[PDB]
Amino acid sequence: ISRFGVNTENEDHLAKELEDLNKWGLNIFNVAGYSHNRPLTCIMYAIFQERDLLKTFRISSDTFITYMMTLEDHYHSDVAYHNSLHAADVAQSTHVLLSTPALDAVFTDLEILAAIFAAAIHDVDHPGVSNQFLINTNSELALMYNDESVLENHHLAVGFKLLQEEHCDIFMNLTKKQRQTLRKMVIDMVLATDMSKHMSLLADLKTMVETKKVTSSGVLLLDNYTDRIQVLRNMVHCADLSNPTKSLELYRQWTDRIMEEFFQQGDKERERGMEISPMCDKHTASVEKSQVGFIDYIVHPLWETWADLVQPDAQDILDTLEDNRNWYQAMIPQA
Amino acid sequence: ISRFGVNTENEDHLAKELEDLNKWGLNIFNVAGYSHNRPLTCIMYAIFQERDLLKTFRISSDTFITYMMTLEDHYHSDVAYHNSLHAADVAQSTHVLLSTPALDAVFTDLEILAAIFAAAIHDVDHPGVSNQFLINTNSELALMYNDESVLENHHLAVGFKLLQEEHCDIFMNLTKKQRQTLRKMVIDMVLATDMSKHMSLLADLKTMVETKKVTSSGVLLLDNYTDRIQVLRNMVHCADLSNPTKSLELYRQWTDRIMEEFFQQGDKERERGMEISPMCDKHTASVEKSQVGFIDYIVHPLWETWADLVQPDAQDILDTLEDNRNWYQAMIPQA
Ligand SMILES: COc1cccc(Nc2c(C(N)=O)cnc3ccc(S(C)(=O)=O)cc23)c1
Ligand SMILES: COc1cccc(Nc2c(C(N)=O)cnc3ccc(S(C)(=O)=O)cc23)c1
Ligand SMILES: [As]
Ligand SMILES: [As]
Ligand SMILES: [As]
Ligand SMILES: [As]
Ligand SMILES: [As]
Ligand SMILES: [As]
Ligand SMILES: [Mg+2]
Ligand SMILES: [Mg+2]
Ligand SMILES: [Zn+2]
Ligand SMILES: [Zn+2]
Repeated sequence: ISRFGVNTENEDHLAKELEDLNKWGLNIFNVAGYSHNRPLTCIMYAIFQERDLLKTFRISSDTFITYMMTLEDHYHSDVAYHNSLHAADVAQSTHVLLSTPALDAVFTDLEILAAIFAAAIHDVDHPGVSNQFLINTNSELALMYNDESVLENHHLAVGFKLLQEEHCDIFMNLTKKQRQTLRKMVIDMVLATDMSKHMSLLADLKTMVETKKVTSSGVLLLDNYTDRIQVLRNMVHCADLSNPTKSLELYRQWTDRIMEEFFQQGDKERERGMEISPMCDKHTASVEKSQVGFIDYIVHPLWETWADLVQPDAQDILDTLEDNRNWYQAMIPQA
Repeated sequence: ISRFGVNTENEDHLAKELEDLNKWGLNIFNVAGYSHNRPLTCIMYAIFQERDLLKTFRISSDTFITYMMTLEDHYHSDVAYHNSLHAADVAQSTHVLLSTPALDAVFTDLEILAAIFAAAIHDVDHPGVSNQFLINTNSELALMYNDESVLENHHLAVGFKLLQEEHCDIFMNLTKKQRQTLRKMVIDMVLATDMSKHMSLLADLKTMVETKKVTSSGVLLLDNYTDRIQVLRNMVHCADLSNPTKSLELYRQWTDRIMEEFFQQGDKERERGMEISPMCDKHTASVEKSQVGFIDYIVHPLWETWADLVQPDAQDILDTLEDNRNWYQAMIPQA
C-alpha cells in the first residue's frame, strides 16, 4: 500500500516523510496528514518492512494491514492525546531507540518484534481519563481490574483479544513457544507504562546503570533475559515519555493535546461534583509550569539515566530536552 | 471475518441480526452495534457472500474487506445522518429490492454488482451540508464541480479513486468492457440520488409504469439496457428514500439523525450571517411537519409509483409508510 486516501499528491508526500523513519526527527503529524489519518497503520507497516519483520516472522502483509487498521480503529479519535497518533509516535520512537549503537546486536528478532508491538498497543481504547478517575468513579474498568493498573491491563486485553480472529492473527506463524515468550514480554512492557510504577522503574534502572558493563566495541553486555527485558521495559517507557525530547515544534503540539485531555478530565470531575485534580484544572493550572515540572521531576531524570546507560548515544536528546525545558520556563512570566 | 471487535458475545449477536439480511425488517443500528461500528463493511460482506458475488467476479475476500473498510472510513462519523450507517442501510435496502419477485431474472450479475456498489458509495465523504450550502459559500467542491450535482459528483470521484490502489481494487478481475459498463451504471445511479433530479426521475418513472408490460409469470419485461438502468436508478433512489417505509422504531431513529444534521447546517448558516434555510432552522421548524411533508410530497408519490411498478410486491411497504405518516401527523398538536 502507498496511500489510504484519494490524494495522489499524498503518495509522494507520505514517502517523503518516511525517508525519516529511522530518525528521531520524523514528523508524525505530517505522516498522519498524508495517510488519511492512518498514522499507526502506516508507521507500523513502514517499520516492519524496514526491519524485515514480515519476512522474518512469516507475517502476511494482508493480515498485518487488517490487524493494524483495526487496532488503530480501537484508539478513540475524540481523545485529544491518547489516540492513535500517540501510539504511532511511541512505536516510531521505540523503532529508533532499538537501533541505538550501544544496543547493537543485543536483542533477538522476537524481542524487537515484542517491543514495537507493545508500543503500538500500549494505550489502545484509552478513554482519555486517568486510572484514578476510573477508580474514584467506580467505573466498569476499575471493577474489572480491581483498581490495579486498570488502563494498562485493559490496553493489553484489547490488543491480544484482537489477535483471536484468524483474519487478524499476525502471530499465526510464530511457534507456540515464541508466542508465549512474546506475550510475556509485551505484558511486562505495557504494564511498565503505568506512571504509578515510574519511580520504582527508574530506581531499578539507575541501579543497572551503576554496574553496567560496556564491552570493548562500546556495546552494553546484557547477558540474560532478565537484563534484556529490563532495558526493553525502560525503552518503551522512555519512548512513551519522549515528547519533551523532540524538536520544540513537535513538543509544543504534543503539549496542546495532553492539556486538552487533562482539562477535559477536570471538566468531567467538576461536572460530577468530584474534587478537581490540580493538574487537570483549566481555571488554575499553568501549562508552562506543568511542562517544567514534568521535565524536571520525571522526564529529565529518566532520560539522563537512559543517556548514561547508552552514552554517548543520547546526548543530542538530552540537549534538546534541556533546551525545551528552558523554553517553557522562559514562558513563565515570573522568575 | 466474524467480528471486528473484542466482544465474543457480539459474534453471535451479529450473526443473529444477519439472519434478517434478505428482509426489509433488518435492524442496521443493531448491526452497527455488534460490529464495532463497521455496519457498511459487514453488511457489504454479508450481501456479497449471500449473492455469491466474490466468487462470480473473482473478488478476493481480503481485497474486498480492505476496500470496504477504507470506503467506510471516508464517511464522516461526526456527520449525524450522512455517515456509514446510512450507506449500509441503503445498500441492504437495495439488496432487498433487487430480489423483489417482479424483477426475478431481469438483471445481470454485473448490474446487481453495480447497484449494490452504487448504494455503498453514494454518499461517501459527505460533509453534512447541502449542495446549495456548498454553492452559496463558494466551497472548494462547488468550485470544482461548477455548482452541478456537487456532492453526487464528489461521492462518485471518491468511490472510484479508492479503487486505484492495487491492494483495494475489487474490480481487478472484471474485464475492461465489464469495468467500463459498471462505471457507467454506477455513475448514472449515484447522480440520480441528487434530490434536485427527483421530480424528473419520478415523472419518467410514472411514464414507464404507465406502459409497463408484465409477462405471464408476473415478471416485468425490461428488454433493453435503457429500461433496465432506469429501473435501477429508481431502485437506488427508493432505497435512499426508504427510511419512512421501515418499521416506526427504525424510522424514528433516522428522523433524529436527519434533523440533527439539518439543524446543524442551520447553525452554520446563522454563524456565517447567511439566510437560514427554513427546514434547517431549529428555532422554528417542526420535526413532525417536516416528515408529514416529506412523505406526502416526496416519499409517498415515489413509493406508490414503485409499488405500482412491482405490484403486488410493495404493498406492505406502502401500508407501513401510510401508517408512519399517520403517526407523525397525530404528533402534530393541531388538526
Ligand atoms: C505514561 O502515562 C501518561 C499519562 C498522562 C500523561 C503522560 N505524559 C505527560 C506529558 C506528555 N507530553 O507526555 C506532558 N505533560 C505531563 C504532565 C504530567 C503528567 S503526570 C499525570 O504527572 O504523569 C504526564 C505528562 C503520560
Ligand atoms: C437524497 O438526499 C437527501 C438529502 C437530505 C435528506 C434526504 N432525506 C430526508 C429524510 C430521510 N429520513 O431520508 C427525512 N426528512 C427529509 C426532509 C426533507 C428532505 S429534502 C431536503 O426536502 O429533500 C429530505 C429528507 C435525502
Ligand atoms: As504506509
Ligand atoms: As480481525
Ligand atoms: As489531572
Ligand atoms: As460481517
Ligand atoms: As487501498
Ligand atoms: As435545510
Ligand atoms: Mg498509557
Ligand atoms: Mg446523497
Ligand atoms: Zn502512552
Ligand atoms: Zn443517501
